[PDB]
Amino acid sequence: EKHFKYVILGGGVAAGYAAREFAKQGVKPGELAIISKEAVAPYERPALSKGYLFPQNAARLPGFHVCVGSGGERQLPEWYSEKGIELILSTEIVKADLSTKTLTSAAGATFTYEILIIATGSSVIKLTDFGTQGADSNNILYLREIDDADKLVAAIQAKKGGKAVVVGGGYIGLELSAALKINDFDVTMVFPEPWCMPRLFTADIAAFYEAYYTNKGVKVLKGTLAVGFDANANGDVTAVKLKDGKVLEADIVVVGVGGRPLTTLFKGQVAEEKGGIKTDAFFETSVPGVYAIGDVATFPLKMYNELRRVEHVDHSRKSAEQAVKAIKGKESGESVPEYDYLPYFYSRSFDLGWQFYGDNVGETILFGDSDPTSSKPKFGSYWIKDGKVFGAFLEGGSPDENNAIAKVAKTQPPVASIEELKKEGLQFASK
Ligand SMILES: Cc1cc2nc3c(=O)[nH]c(=O)nc-3n(C[C@H](O)[C@H](O)[C@H](O)COP(=O)(O)OP(=O)(O)OC[C@H]3O[C@@H](n4cnc5c(N)ncnc54)[C@H](O)[C@@H]3O)c2cc1C
Repeated sequence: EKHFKYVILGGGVAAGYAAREFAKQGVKPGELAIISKEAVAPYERPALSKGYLFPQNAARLPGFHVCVGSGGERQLPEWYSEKGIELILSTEIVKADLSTKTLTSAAGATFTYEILIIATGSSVIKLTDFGTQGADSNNILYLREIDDADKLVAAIQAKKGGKAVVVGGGYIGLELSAALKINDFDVTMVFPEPWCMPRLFTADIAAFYEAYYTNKGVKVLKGTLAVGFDANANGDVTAVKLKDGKVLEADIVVVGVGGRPLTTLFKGQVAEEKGGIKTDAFFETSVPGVYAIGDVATFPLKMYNELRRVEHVDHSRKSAEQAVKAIKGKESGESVPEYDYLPYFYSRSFDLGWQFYGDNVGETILFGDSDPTSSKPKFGSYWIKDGKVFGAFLEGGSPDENNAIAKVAKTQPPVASIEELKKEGLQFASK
């Protein structure tokens, strides 16, 4: 049995950023441990569906370790060991007892703590949840962690020049379809929803991506459902069957149908809210000395006066800093300001790149040029509720223009006339 004053459970983005805050706050050797089921030090996860999948000049570790993704310094495994921070890799915790402050691994090793920081992220929803026949076939892959990314890279080489089907229509389904196309695959996207990224995109925003992807050679089958998979004598996938009877040939199948907060170890031990571990404005759970950050946390989103849960890389870096600041502040009888996060998400595929700030609530106003054949497309959208701008999206914006739409989402400016807003468009944020 090993004991540490602070234990971080998980080794992803929030864990790496929490360790950086711990080092900045002064942490003595032997105080902090990080237990991860992955075999590598914390890395910037968004790179896994972007640069990691490039056919040439691909991003590889140690290059994209935290905190380079936000302009910070790189944390190789040596960064942890030189500071006396024990990085405990390839160790999966299968039991957590908050009353006895004990975590147990699959091989039976036990770890105790004084402060626990839950940073377990999300697990992928598999097609087994829907009872999809043949979902267990080989070459049917998911993409969450670097292990999956290495498997995907290897399968891309083995089946290069063949047919790929991506199941899912969110930003992951779009990013993986783009990745398979640039790796010389014949790619089809199947998703039951009427348009891609239906949780954020409107039909107007999605129409641009659908037409852009079609020009790139991708077949976007919206309003389509994969009901089964054919496999050969070897067990490898050979086809994806759809609800309508149509069959698509497939050498590889990549799935991106979402995830769920990885809160299993603590069910019944902590208060929950909307699928996440409920926390206050400092990320502390219903259990004193237990904190929850990143994807797992359902926290007060101060500017919206509601409890919210997000799958954002900015939130994962920021909530980690906030939780450590609160823990270290408490040691000196000090308090820290309440977490004031502005929702921010971004995606990348082909030569495109969009940014989203705020809340996608109310009615939307599309501005700019949404022609997918244009050499430099630049369009966006504003979300208006109660006569104020709540959300802002922009594809093809510059650093100045992205800061302008982030400024608009933060200040929630009044829209006196939507006729004037439709006249100014992006200039409304830029002025
Ligand atoms: C492929 C991909 C692309 C993305 N692209 C974007 C993007 O463009 N923009 C954006 O804003 N966000 C993006 N995201 C989301 C963003 O990366 C996440 O929100 C962020 O990584 C979550 O931080 P986290 O610390 O909460 O979780 P994670 O980064 O997932 O870390 C959780 C860690 O806990 C570990 N763990 C879990 N359970 C256990 C256990 N029992 N024992 C030990 N270790 C355990 C996991 O192995 C992992 O290391 C992307 C995510 C993925 C998967």
